[PDB]
Amino acid sequence: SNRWNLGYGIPHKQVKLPNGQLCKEPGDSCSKRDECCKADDQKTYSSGCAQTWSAMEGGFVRECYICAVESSMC
Repeated sequence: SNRWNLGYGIPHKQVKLPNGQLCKEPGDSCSKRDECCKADDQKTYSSGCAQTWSAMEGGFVRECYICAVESSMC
């Protein structure tokens, strides 16, 4: 589960949410899918925060991820 998997390397643009809190980072636990922001090229890369078996955390937790929609290889 390298950082690349969460598209962390990819350059993203941070922004303030209407909820009052800031967007969620890739790899870190989130509160809701809506918390997950979009990448610079959301049109090509799909962003989202869903539960994922974490060996370190020891429990299903929603972690942000960013990958290419057309580029399945990603």
